[PDB]
Amino acid sequence: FEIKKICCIGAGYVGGPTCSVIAHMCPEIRVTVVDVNESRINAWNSPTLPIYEPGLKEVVESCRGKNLFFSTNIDDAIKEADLVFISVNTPTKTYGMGKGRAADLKYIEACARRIVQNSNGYKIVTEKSTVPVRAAESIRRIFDANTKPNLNLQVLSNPEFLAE
Amino acid sequence: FEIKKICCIGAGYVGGPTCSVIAHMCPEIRVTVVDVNESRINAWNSPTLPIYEPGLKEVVESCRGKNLFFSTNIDDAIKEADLVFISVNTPTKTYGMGKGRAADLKYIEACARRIVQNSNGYKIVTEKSTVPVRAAESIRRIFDANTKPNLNLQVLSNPEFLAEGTAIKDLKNPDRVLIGGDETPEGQRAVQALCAVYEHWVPREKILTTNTWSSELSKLAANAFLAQRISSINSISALCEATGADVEEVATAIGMDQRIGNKFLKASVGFGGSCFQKDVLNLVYLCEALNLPEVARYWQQVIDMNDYQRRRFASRIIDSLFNTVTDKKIAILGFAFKKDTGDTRESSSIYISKYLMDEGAHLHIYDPKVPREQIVVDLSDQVSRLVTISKDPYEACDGAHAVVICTEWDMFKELDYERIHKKMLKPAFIFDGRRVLDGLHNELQTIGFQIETIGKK
Amino acid sequence: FEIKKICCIGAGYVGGPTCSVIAHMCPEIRVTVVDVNESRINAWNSPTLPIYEPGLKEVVESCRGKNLFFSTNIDDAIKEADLVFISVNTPTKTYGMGKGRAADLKYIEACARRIVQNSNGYKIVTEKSTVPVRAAESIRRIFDANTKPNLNLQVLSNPEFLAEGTAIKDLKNPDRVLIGGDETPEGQRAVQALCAVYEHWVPREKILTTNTWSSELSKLAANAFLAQRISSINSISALCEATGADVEEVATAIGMDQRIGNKFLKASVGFGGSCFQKDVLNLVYLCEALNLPEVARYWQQVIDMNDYQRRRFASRIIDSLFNTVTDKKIAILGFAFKKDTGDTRESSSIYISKYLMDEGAHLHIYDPKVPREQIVVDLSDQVSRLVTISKDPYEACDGAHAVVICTEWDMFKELDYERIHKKMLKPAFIFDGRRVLDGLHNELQTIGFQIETIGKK
Ligand SMILES: NC(=O)c1ccc[n+]([C@@H]2O[C@H](COP(=O)([O-])OP(=O)(O)OC[C@H]3O[C@@H](n4cnc5c(N)ncnc54)[C@H](O)[C@@H]3O)[C@@H](O)[C@H]2O)c1
Ligand SMILES: NC(=O)c1ccc[n+]([C@@H]2O[C@H](COP(=O)([O-])OP(=O)(O)OC[C@H]3O[C@@H](n4cnc5c(N)ncnc54)[C@H](O)[C@@H]3O)[C@@H](O)[C@H]2O)c1
Ligand SMILES: NC(=O)c1ccc[n+]([C@@H]2O[C@H](COP(=O)([O-])OP(=O)(O)OC[C@H]3O[C@@H](n4cnc5c(N)ncnc54)[C@H](O)[C@@H]3O)[C@@H](O)[C@H]2O)c1
Ligand SMILES: O=c1ccn([C@@H]2O[C@H](COP(=O)(O)OP(=O)(O)O[C@H]3OC[C@@H](O)[C@H](O)[C@H]3O)[C@@H](O)[C@H]2O)c(=O)[nH]1
Ligand SMILES: O=c1ccn([C@@H]2O[C@H](COP(=O)(O)OP(=O)(O)O[C@H]3OC[C@@H](O)[C@H](O)[C@H]3O)[C@@H](O)[C@H]2O)c(=O)[nH]1
Ligand SMILES: O=c1ccn([C@@H]2O[C@H](COP(=O)(O)OP(=O)(O)O[C@H]3OC[C@@H](O)[C@H](O)[C@H]3O)[C@@H](O)[C@H]2O)c(=O)[nH]1
Repeated sequence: FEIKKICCIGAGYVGGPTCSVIAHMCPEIRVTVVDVNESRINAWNSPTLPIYEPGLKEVVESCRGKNLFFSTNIDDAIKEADLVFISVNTPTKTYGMGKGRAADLKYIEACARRIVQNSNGYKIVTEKSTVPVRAAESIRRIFDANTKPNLNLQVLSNPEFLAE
Repeated sequence: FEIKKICCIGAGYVGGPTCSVIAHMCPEIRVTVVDVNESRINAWNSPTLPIYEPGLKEVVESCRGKNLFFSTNIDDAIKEADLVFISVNTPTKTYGMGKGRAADLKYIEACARRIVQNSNGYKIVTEKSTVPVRAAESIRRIFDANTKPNLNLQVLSNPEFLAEGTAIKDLKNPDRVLIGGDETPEGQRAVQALCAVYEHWVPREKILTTNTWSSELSKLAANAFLAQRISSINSISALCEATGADVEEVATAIGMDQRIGNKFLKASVGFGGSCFQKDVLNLVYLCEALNLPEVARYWQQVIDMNDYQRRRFASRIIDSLFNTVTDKKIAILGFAFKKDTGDTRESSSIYISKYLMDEGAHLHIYDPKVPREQIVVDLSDQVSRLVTISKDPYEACDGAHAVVICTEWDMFKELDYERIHKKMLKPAFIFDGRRVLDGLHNELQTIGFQIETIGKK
Repeated sequence: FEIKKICCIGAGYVGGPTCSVIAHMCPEIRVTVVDVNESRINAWNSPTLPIYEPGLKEVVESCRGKNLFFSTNIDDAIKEADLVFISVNTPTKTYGMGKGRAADLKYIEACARRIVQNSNGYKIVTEKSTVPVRAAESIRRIFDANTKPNLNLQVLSNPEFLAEGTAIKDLKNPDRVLIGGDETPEGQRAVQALCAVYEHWVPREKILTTNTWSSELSKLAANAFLAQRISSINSISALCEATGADVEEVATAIGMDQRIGNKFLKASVGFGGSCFQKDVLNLVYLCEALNLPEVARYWQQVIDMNDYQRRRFASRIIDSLFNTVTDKKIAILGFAFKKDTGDTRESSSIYISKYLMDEGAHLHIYDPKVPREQIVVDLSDQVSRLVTISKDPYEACDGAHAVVICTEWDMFKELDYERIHKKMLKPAFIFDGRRVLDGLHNELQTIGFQIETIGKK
C-alpha cells in the first residue's frame, strides 16, 4: 500500500510547513492542506504567507499548485485522501475541570466526526502536533463508535518535532 | 378532654397531606388548613393540587368541603380551634451565628405570636415537621412571654415521619407516631387528647409518647440514621467501581442480615430532599454548640460522602466526553429529588446540572411532574444560554451525546431506547444515576449505548 | 462432584464451631479439624472445650469420634480431604507498612504452602473467616506458582457470619450463606460442591453465589455496617447525656422505623471483638491503597467514635469519684467483649481496666467465663500491684468504692444488691456501661446506690 493523496486538516504552524515539505520531497504525492480559516488559506495561496518562517516561501512556491494545494474544501479533500493528517490546535480550557491547565480536545473531536462523515473504504489517519494529549485515543473512540460498512480507518500518532 | 376542631398553619408537603389524612379517618372532626400563600390555597381547592402525591387527589376530594378546608383566613381558624398544628418551613439562616447551617425559626416564631393574638382559654398547640430544631422550646418561649389571664396553651411535639411520593400510605399506616409533651398533669391531658385523634386509625401499640425534647432528638437522630445508610452504601459504590464489584450485589448480601435490614441500601447519585441534609447540618451544629465535636465530626461525614458521590458522578460524565462538553447536547432525565413527587428541594439533579453547566454543556431537562418554571428557578445569562426544558423525553435525547438519569421515575425503564439511540450522536452514553436500567444492560449494549452506572463497570 | 472428606485448618472460634455444625448436619461426611496448637486440640477432645459457646458441648459430644475429629496431624487431614477449609487468624501487622492497621497474612500463606506440599489430584480449598482481607487472592497466588501434574486446587471464599455467643444458633439458621468462586467452569463446579454441603440444612434461596472478591467485599462492608450502627447509637448516647434524654428511649423511637430496623442499637462502653475494629481498620487501609481517601475517612469515624465513647466513660467514672481513684478498690464486672463467651479479644473491658490503672485504682475483676490467666495477659508489674482476680462478684465488691459493669452478662441483673450495698464503701457507686440495670434504677437509689449509666444523665 502506497499513499498518493495526502490531506491535512489544519494549516497552522504545524500543518502548513509540514505539508509544504512533504510536497517538496515527494513529487508524486498530492498534498492538500485544509482549514476552516478562509483568510489563512487565501494567504497561503498569496505572495504573502500567513506566518513567517525563514525559507518557507521558497518551498511553498516551488510546489504550490503543482503537488501542494491549500483549500477550504475540507469535505472533498478527505474523500479522495489516502492519509488524513489532523494538525489542529487544542486550546487550554477556560472553565470547568482542568481550567487554566488541561487541553480542550473539541477541535480534534470535530475532525474525527467530519472524517467519518466524508469517508469510505480504507484510510490512514495520523494525529500530528507538538503537544499530543490523548489525541489518538480520542480519535479512536469516535471512529470505533461510528462504523460504516467497508470503512476501515487506521489511527496513528506522528508527533511533530520542529521549532518555529 | 376532647378535640373537635383542628387548625393547621402551613399547607406544604407536611401540613397539606397530613391534615387531608386526619379529615379522611376522623369525619367527626373539622380540619382547617391555612397559609399566607393564597395561590397555594387556591390550588388546594382547585381540581389541580399545588403538589404531586399519589392518592392525594382522592383523599382531598373525599372530604374537602365536608370536614376538610383550606383558606387564607388564618385568624378565624386559629380562633375556633381546639388544636393548632404549626407546619411551616424553617429555611437555613442566611446570616448571624451559624449562617448557612442552623435552621431559622423566624416563621415558627411568627406563628406562635399570631396564635396568641387569636386565642382565649384552652388550646393545644403542636409542632409538626420533618426536621425539628428546638421548635417546641421557641414556641414555648413566646407563649411564656405573652401571658393573658385565662389563656392556657399547651405545647406538644409531633414529628412527621412521611416520605414524599409515599405520603398517603405512610400517613395511613405509619410505623409509629411520636408525640412529646411536658410531664405535668396538664401536658399529659394534652398528649392524651392528641393520641385520641390518631387512635382513630393507628393502634395504640404504635403510638409512642415522651417529653418534647426527647421527641425532637428522636427525629433529628432517626433522619440522620436513614441518611447514614445511603451515604454508607454510596461509599461502597465507589469501592465497587474501583475493584470490579457490583454495588447492587454487595447490597443484597449486606441487607439479608436481619440485624441490618434490606431497606435504604439503593446506591444513587446522592440523597436530596428538604429533610436529610438540613437534618445533619443541624445535628452537626447542635453538637458543636454542646461541646461534642467528636459527635459533630462523626455525623458530618454523612454529608461529605453525599457531596463527593455527586461530584464523582459528574466527573465521570465529563471524563467520558473526553473532558470537553462545550456545546455538546446532554439530556437530563429526572429533576425531582426522588420519584413520585414534583419537589426539587436539595435535589441531586440540580447539582449535576450545575457541574455540567460549568463545563458549558447544553442541558435538555425532562421531568414528568416538576413544573418547568421550577427547574429554571433552581438553576439560578448562564441558564438562558445553556438550559432547555423538554416537553417529552425524546426531544431531550435528540442530538444528545449523553442521557443522565437522576431520578428513578419508573417511566424511564420503558422509554424507546432504540429510537433514542438512532438520533443520539455517537458514541452514545447513558449514565444511570439510579440503577434504574439494571438487567436491561444487555439490551442497551446490543443497541449500541455505552452504559455507565453507579457502583458497577 | 461429591465431597466425602472435609479438613479444616484452624480450630478456633470460627473453625471449631463451624465444622462441628457441618459434622452434625452432614452425617455422611467425615469432618477433621486440625491445628498446630496442641492444648487447644486436646481440649476439643476433652470434657472441657477450649472456648465457651452455648450449645457447643452438646453438638460436639454428639459427633466427636463418629464423623468429627480434632487432631494435630495436619498433613494427613489435608492429604485425604476433598474440601479444605482455611480458618486461621490474621493478626495486625506490628511493624512495617500498614503497622497497627493492615492485617498480617503470614498464616494464610503458610496454610496454602502446606496444602500444596501435602496434596495430589483434586481438592477444593475454601477460606472462611470473619474478616477476609485479600485472603482468596493470596491463596491463589501460591497455588498458581506451585503446580504439579494432575494437582488441581480450586479456591473459594466462604466468609463466616456467626457472632460469638450465638454461634450454634447462627450456623444452624443463617440469614444467608455467601460463597464466591471464579467465573470459570472449574470455579462454578467447586461452588456447587460447597452449596450441596450447605444444602443439607440451609435452604437454596438463602445461599448466595458470586466471585471471591465480591464475597470478601460484602463481608468487609456488612461487618462495617454493623459497627457503624453501634458507633452511631453511641454518639447519640453522648448527646443524650448532654441534653437530659435517655438513649434507650431514643433508640426505641429510631428502631421502629422498619427502614432502620431495631437491632444493634444498644449503646455500650464500646464494641470489642476480633471482628469490628480490625474490619474497619482494613477497610480504611484498603481504601487508601485504592486512592479513595473520602471513603477511607468516612469509615474511620466508626472507629474514632468508639474510641471516644470508651474514653468519655473512663473519665466520667473518675469525675464522679471526685477526680481521683489513686488508691480506691474498684470492681470490674465483665471482662469478655460481649456476654455468653470467654473471648476477650479487643474487649472494651481491657481499655477501662487499663485507663483506671494509669490512674491508680485497685481493680477486682470478675467474669463468669474468661479464664484468669487471660485477664493477666491482657493487662501489661502494674498487674502485680493493682490487679486482683475475684472468684465471685460479691467477693469483688467487698471493700469497693464502685462497681463498673463492662459486660452484659445476664447473671449481673440478678444479683442481690442490698447485700452488695452493705459491704461497699459509701456513697456507693454503680457505673452501668451496658444498660443491664434499667428499670431496677429507683430500687437501687432506694438502697442508696448512686447509679451512673451510658446515655442517661
Ligand atoms: N493554535 C492555537 O492557538 C493552539 C493553542 C494551544 C495549543 N495548540 C497545540 O499545540 C500545537 C500548535 O499547532 P499549530 O501551531 O500549527 O496551531 P495553529 O492554531 O496555528 O493551527 C491550527 C489550525 O487548525 C485549524 N482548525 C482547527 N480546527 C479545525 C477544524 N475542525 N477543521 C479545520 N481546521 C481546523 C485552525 O483554524 C488553525 O488554523 C498544536 O500542534 C497543538 O498540539 C494550539
Ligand atoms: N423553609 C425551607 O426552605 C425548608 C428547607 C428544608 C426543610 N424544611 C423543613 O421541612 C418541614 C416543613 O416542610 P414543608 O415541605 O411542608 O414546608 P413547605 O415549604 O412545602 O410548606 C410551608 C408552608 O408554610 C407556609 N408558611 C410559612 N410561614 C408561615 C406563616 N408564618 N404563616 C402562614 N403560613 C406560613 C408557607 O407559605 C408554605 O406554604 C419542616 O421540618 C421545615 O423546617 C424547610
Ligand atoms: N488473629 C486475629 O487476631 C484475627 C482478628 C480478626 C479476624 N481474624 C479473621 O477472622 C477469623 C477469626 O478466627 P478465630 O477467631 O477462629 O481465631 P483463633 O485465634 O481463635 O483461631 C485460629 C486458629 O488457627 C490456628 N492456626 C493458625 N495458623 C495455623 C497454621 N499455620 N496451621 C495450623 N493451624 C493454625 C491457631 O493456632 C488457632 O487455633 C479468622 O478466620 C481470621 O482470618 C483473625
Ligand atoms: O536556550 C534557550 C532555548 C529556548 N528558549 C526559549 O524557549 C521557547 C521555545 O523555543 P524553541 O526553540 O523550542 O521553539 P518551539 O517552542 O517553536 O519548539 C519547541 O516546541 C515544539 C517542539 O516540537 C520543538 O521540538 C520544541 O523545540 C522560546 O521562547 C525560546 O526563546 C530559551 O529561553 N533559551
Ligand atoms: O435507598 C435509598 C433511599 C433513599 N434515597 C434518597 O434519599 C432521599 C430521601 O428519600 P426518602 O424516601 O427518605 O424521602 P424524604 O426525604 O421525603 O423522607 C425523609 O425525610 C422525611 C422523613 O420524615 C422521612 O421519614 C424520610 O424518609 C431521596 O433523595 C431518595 O432518592 C436513596 O438514594 N437511596
Ligand atoms: O447493639 C449492639 C450490638 C453489639 N454490640 C457490641 O458489638 C461487639 C460485636 O458484637 P457481635 O454481636 O457482632 O459479636 P461478634 O464480634 O462475635 O460478631 C461480629 O463479628 C463477626 C461476624 O460474623 C458477626 O456477624 C458480627 O456480628 C460486641 O462488643 C458487642 O457487645 C454493642 O455494643 N451494641
